[PDB]
Amino acid sequence: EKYKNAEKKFWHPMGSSAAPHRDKTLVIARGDGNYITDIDGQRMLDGVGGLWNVNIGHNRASVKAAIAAQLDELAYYQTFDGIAHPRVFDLAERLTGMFAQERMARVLFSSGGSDAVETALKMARQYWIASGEPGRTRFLSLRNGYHGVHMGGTSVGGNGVYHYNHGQLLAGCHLLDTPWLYRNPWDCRDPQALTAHCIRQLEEQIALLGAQTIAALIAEPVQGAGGVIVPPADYWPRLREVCDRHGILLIADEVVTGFGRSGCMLGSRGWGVAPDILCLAKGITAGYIPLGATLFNQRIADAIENGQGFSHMIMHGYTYSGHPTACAAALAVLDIVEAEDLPGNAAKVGAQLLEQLQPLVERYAVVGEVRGKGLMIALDLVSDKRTRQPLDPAAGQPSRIADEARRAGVLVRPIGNKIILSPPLTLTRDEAGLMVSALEAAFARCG
Amino acid sequence: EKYKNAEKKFWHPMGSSAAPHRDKTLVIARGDGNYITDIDGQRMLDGVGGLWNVNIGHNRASVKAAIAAQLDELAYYQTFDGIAHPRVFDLAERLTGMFAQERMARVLFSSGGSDAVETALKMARQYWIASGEPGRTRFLSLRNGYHGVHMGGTSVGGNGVYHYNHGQLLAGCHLLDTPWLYRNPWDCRDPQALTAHCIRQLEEQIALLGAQTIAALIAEPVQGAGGVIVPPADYWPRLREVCDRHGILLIADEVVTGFGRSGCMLGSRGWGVAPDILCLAKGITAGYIPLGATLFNQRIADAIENGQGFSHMIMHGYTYSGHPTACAAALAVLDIVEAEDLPGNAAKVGAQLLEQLQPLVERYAVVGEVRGKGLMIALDLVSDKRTRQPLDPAAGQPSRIADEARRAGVLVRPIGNKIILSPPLTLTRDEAGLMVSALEAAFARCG
Amino acid sequence: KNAEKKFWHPMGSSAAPHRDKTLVIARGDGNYITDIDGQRMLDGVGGLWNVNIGHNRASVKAAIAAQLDELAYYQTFDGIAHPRVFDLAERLTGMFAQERMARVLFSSGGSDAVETALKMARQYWIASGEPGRTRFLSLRNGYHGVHMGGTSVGGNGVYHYNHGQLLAGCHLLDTPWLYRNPWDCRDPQALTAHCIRQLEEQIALLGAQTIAALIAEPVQGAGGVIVPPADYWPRLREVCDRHGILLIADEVVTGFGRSGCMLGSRGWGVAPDILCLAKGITAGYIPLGATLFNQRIADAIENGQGFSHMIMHGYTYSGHPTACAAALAVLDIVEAEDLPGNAAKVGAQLLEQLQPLVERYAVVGEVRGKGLMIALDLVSDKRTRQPLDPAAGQPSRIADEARRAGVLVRPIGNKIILSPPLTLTRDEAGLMVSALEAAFARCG
Amino acid sequence: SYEKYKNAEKKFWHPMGSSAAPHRDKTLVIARGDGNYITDIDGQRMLDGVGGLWNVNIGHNRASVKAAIAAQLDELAYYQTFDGIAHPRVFDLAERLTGMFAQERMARVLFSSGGSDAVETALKMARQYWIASGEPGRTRFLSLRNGYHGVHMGGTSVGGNGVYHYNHGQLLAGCHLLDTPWLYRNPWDCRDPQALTAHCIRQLEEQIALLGAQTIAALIAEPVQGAGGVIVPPADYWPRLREVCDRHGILLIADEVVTGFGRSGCMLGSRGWGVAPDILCLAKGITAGYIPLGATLFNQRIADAIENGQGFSHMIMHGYTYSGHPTACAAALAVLDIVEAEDLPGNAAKVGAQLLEQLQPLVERYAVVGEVRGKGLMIALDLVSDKRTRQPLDPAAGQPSRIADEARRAGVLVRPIGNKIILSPPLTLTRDEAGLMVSALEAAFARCG
Ligand SMILES: *Cc1c(COP(=O)(O)O)cnc(C)c1O
Ligand SMILES: *Cc1c(COP(=O)(O)O)cnc(C)c1O
Ligand SMILES: *Cc1c(COP(=O)(O)O)cnc(C)c1O
Ligand SMILES: *Cc1c(COP(=O)(O)O)cnc(C)c1O
Repeated sequence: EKYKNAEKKFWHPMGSSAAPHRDKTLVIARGDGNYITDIDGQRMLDGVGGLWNVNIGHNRASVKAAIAAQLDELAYYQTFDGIAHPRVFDLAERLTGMFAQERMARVLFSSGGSDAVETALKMARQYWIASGEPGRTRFLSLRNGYHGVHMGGTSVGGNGVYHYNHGQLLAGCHLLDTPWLYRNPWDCRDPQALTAHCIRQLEEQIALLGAQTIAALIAEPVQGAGGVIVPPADYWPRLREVCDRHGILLIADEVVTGFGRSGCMLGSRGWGVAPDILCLAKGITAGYIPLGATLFNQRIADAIENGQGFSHMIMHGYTYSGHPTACAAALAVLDIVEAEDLPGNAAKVGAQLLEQLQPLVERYAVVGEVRGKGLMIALDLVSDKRTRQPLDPAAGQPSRIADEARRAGVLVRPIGNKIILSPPLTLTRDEAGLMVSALEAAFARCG
Repeated sequence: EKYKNAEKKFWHPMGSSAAPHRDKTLVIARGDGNYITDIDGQRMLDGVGGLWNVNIGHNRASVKAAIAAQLDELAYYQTFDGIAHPRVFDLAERLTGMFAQERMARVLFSSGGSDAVETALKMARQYWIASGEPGRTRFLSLRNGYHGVHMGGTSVGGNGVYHYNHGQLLAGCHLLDTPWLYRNPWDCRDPQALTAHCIRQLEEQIALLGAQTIAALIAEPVQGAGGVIVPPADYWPRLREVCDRHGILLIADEVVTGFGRSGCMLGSRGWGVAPDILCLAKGITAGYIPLGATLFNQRIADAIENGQGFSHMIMHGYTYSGHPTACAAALAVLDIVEAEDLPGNAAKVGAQLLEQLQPLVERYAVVGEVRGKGLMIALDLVSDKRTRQPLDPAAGQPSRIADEARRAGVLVRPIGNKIILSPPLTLTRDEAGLMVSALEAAFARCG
Repeated sequence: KNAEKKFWHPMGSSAAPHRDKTLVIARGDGNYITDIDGQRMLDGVGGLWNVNIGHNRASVKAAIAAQLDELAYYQTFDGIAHPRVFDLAERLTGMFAQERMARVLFSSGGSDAVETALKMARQYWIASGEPGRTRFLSLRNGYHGVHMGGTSVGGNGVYHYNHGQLLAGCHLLDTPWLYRNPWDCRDPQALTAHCIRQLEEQIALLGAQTIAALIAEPVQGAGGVIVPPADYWPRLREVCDRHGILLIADEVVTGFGRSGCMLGSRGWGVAPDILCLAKGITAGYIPLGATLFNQRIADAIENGQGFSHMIMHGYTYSGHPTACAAALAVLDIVEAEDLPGNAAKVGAQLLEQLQPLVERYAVVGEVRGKGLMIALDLVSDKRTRQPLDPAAGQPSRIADEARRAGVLVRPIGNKIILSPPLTLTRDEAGLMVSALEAAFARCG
Repeated sequence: SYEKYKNAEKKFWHPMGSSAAPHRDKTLVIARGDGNYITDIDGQRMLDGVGGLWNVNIGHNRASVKAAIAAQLDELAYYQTFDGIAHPRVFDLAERLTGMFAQERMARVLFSSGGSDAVETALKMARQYWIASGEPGRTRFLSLRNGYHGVHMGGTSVGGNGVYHYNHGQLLAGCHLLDTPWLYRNPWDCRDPQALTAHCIRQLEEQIALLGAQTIAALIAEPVQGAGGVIVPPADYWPRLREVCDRHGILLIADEVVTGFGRSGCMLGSRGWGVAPDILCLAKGITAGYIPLGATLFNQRIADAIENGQGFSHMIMHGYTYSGHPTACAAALAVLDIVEAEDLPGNAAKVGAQLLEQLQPLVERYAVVGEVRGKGLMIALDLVSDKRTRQPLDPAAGQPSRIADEARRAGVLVRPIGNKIILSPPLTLTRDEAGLMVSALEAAFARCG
């Protein structure tokens, strides 16, 4: 109506602010189920699921009803020292129940994934102080890992584009190579050998720093924004092994994988591993209300709550920690996740979608490989297949392919040289077929 | 009603996690207007306004309706590179218009005040890189300043309790003394002389660090969680001037003071000052939906959007940046702020409340002074009025006084040695009188 | 010497044409130095606060030659040593038994000695089971060398501007400088109270459990000869103890008598936990530095658990035999000739004899000192104490004219610094007063 | 007599050793040195197989150097070199060094008293170079695993061996470590020099891309890594280091504290690989240990930028009281005369090759000797528990020290660092002395291997 031509007074995250690029906009006006409609009336399948978070689809009546009911009762009250409200009790019980297998004991709520990560990092340090080991302060993380954009989360991030414009951040953060078969420093194409390489490097890094100086390691069970990097099956079991050997806390960044996208209620659980700390957001409310959560296992909960002196004071949290309306939405969302077995649907429909996309590798030289697990999938676009040289996004080919997919009726997300598929976990087989058709059309014209 | 006895599976921010303290809970079930009700049916005036944020009162029909309407249209969609939706256009236009006097040009939305600060700090760094001065990296802030609990915000915080349990954070953050008449290093009780002292210290710190290494200074127009410290009237003008003398960006943390609590739509505007960056949250949605906002003036917008190479890429933001439902709530909330002149009501009723509390200084030895501006007020409790020695919060006397106020029907917040009053800005004179009576009863019993 | 200069002068502009000029010193004897043209001047700066016994002492030269004949150098790393390092370590721990000094870690200069103090301070807390103790406190205008650690805790900006971000967790306090301080307080006891309260507030802000050490000069040298109130160091010691913080006394300048006592800290009646020594320890004849640790620190590390008892810090030239032999001879002279006492007596005479300059010349704001470290603080306005700007060059012009009058003095910022050998006689003190009177008469 | 030094209480600490009792009670007390032999307080003589600490490169007790020292003490033992003041010897030595390193276009020297100083000076002045150049964002440092660069906080921050870090907490931020091109132990298990180089260079490129070249000030490396275990890089590694640095404008700092002045067979290790760095760090052999001296040299590129720096950026506010020490400079001039007159770089190359060849049979004869590597007269015996797993001996079990102890009784003092026995004798070593080192080591492994 007026959004096509007006000057833009906000900035898009993860994009150029330069004109004329900044003048261009795709304005989404409504969402229903797994389809979204722009201001011109053009409808498209939500192949990006909002931002890997609208996992139950748009406009679920039961979630809207839960929100409205809580607004009528208590939209907001704080949860600071000694004060709380029913919904934060309800959700904390629910989450610790859902993750009893991992022995999760306490939750610290927030409003997003960057919050949940920042919380894990800060509280990991407090765990060690409360335990009498204040020298345990350094953090380990993986190349291509993405953990939000707070200064702590950014410090442990493994992609340079998020660093270049912000100077020196947290010291004592150390990066390990990721077990990425398609691109790794050893050109190692054997998953088991690659795991062995990464674990040896990890041990050598720990030996170099001294285990007694390392607080925690943080990693995504499947690395999302870094390019949907699916680790070898034995990597996470060995991550847990190394952490146990040296007492280091294992932080699973489950912001994307939490609540079913990779085929299991937790990505780490999918690999047969129990972390010490869980970071959750995105799918926890399916995007309806901002919410994040950091969960701590009994080991951590007991140490902090029994800390001497000031070490048991938890001087960290947010005005909106435990927001009643966000909690009410999460409770309704999680009911749907479990009721409709969306982790199982993601595993099944995701496996089909991955298989049906493999012909693209054959047919188009620019498609280096297609990888995924559940309903997170990446098309890794390269200029030639020997060195795996990524296309440069500034040349615009990934965006043009995406544009053509949108014209074919499916919205997908280009991140760097990769096309990311992360649709709602309610995706059906027919809708998966529509995604394949739109993508084949896009590469046919712009590949 | 298992909320009374069940094990608590969440942690309270800003409180002891040790048993038996953590077993105690005040469970708030409902809220309407300026009153809240616990699970036992006990009503109390919300003297803390949630957490300085329920500024229009609880349970406003028009805000609830705006939320429901947006949920029916589009609960959520992203705003990353090239994608947006109607509501974020609407609110960005609204905010830049409200703050046209301050030449605000661009908004980067988030979900809270800690986000808004963290965004300010990171984008301040990027401004200087885009401007060709990547040596500009250090941050200045004030003792007793509070700027959230992300690692960046924590690094510039001016109260030790938020640092003790989390190790070394951001380097290059330097604290200045706050122009606090009641407690300052000069024992200076003249506002004009105190300002001069602080400005001299600031100049000396800049000279020591080198202006060319300093990115920005961040400050609250009235310091909230630090104890409602109202600066001399001429401090913020001089603060603005020294920053400009050296090109340093002035970040106004308006998370509490933004939208009227101190008597003006902006605290900085109330002092006659235009910052380069504004941080907003809390009152922006009156707590109904999590939302934060960081606003940048034309100076900053022009530099970044014209930056060379990668410096115009804004690789910072959050999944819920620009959340449609949060934006819809904000639009409805701001209509009420402006329609009902809540900044004006805060100025008038707050001044009344402040004068009505002064007799407490007379009557009770523990009350060192009572200060405030608008509807943020602090009772500064001391063991000795000559040295102004603060009571120890861990000894519990502030909490015991607060407990008695609750029994009298008014919930107030002890932060350290101070009792904080921060009720909704719709507070009436009658309700202010009720607050005075409850506090008189509390000190009579526990003072 | 009209050739291109292939070395850089520390603490100066490297730009041409400034860099083309040089005062080339060829000879030194007693308290005088002579350039290549025979231009002769009293060494009013004592080299760099270090030629404390004068130039060309036969007994020191002989001690050096004797050690060169026996063993010029051998290492002292794990399990290996040599006679001289035994001798000097015994000598120093004996001289500083009052302070309960137990172990020495030698080096080659003051920056080394500071850097060693900082690193070993960190190790003390790790060995003690408090590895969260990492932050360092220091004073504005403090100078602690130019290694990255020493620079990080320095309190003068000119040493930071060109080197970017260094060590994190270093926090500066205001210095108890009577002539210029944030309280405009010229009363020793009141200024002390102001500074101590500030110190307490910063510790509360950081948390004692995160702070490794505080480092300070008993008299701040390069910062402008700032003599603290008499009760400052006692209360400094007490606040540090209140919180367990290690007190590092940077005695690189004050060590071995310049301020009137064998240690500046001892002169204030204080025992630090760590001593940093250099400059005067060898009177400049051979590079040497020393860091001494009290029984508290030595015992904790030697009983440390795990790896905390491994001292993986030190220098190839730690314990250098020839440097140690030189120090033993130098220290013999310090004690034999009671040079701390001479610095006290003659320094007081010089200080009193300079006071008329304050009255006589508007540019001389004040003259302060203790022993034989003295500063003339030059100002454009005595009401505000506005310092002259050195970039306008008046301090250098005054210094130049002092040189023509036969005395070399050092302009640092707006201050003229006097730090001559501790063998200074009453006549030579008078010569310094005279040369300065001549300089201000023309260039003041 | 030296009797009073036996059993006497030690009031000093040994660097790089346990301070715990009873270990600290043991001491080998050296009483005198002559040529390449040292004598302990019991009268036992041994070849100085460690050359002091890779620094007594011309031998002990050189009359001409002692005379040069005594002569300068009589003339001017010390005077400062700060702003506008200097003395003849610092002119002499600066000219000498810039002349010796004209091939590398070295233009300015900033003197100090040791290798840690020289590294620290390089790091700080690298920072100043970029600020003077208008690029104050260039602040990060790159270095190699197993690299050793002294023990100041800067040098320690870029060090690549954990034992020097464990006890000192967090130091300089923005320091990043790369794997070293170490044939015997590397993440690729690659024993092919060209292939290992390619692996390391690609890792370096990836690290630069991740950080952003515009944030990186300098890379520092040893032409042969000394204390890390005498790791001789592939021949094409340093040429490719220079390439990558040039690709991104990064300053190349050659830590020549050990290799400077001939130990690896060339007056500079970097020159030995055919490379010109931007900054040279020198110490140890520059005075052969007679007087502490270090030097950091800067090429014309750096010198011009700083001397033309705008605002305050041309002020060099870094240096040491003993920078340019007249007596140290006089000693250096006499030492360097000997280095060139006796062609000690050539002797190190020739005798070093002989010694290295003669030691290879030990690999076959003794299971604990994993390999013997070296270049010139820096050589390491890399001790392992068995050649199948290549597991390094753990020094805390004490076998490397026991082997060293046996070598000492056989008449040669050698250095155990971790699992490695280091040989670094004076560069005046003769063929007979090389043979003595082989025999003493043969005896040591026969008894304790
Ligand atoms: C998206 C994401 C985050 C950040 O979540 P926000 O809500 O955008 O702050 C953190 N970690 C991972 C793995 C993510 O995908
Ligand atoms: C409350 C507050 C914040 C943090 O806001 P959150 O929503 O709790 O993250 C930041 N700055 C100030 C001045 C605040 O009062
Ligand atoms: C001169 C000085 C130093 C540095 O000594 P150098 O030998 O120049 O490295 C350190 N601290 C103080 C107080 C000094 O005066
Ligand atoms: C020995 C060494 C140093 C340190 O030299 P010192 O004189 O001990 O300070 C620095 N770098 C390297 C490569 C060294 O071998």
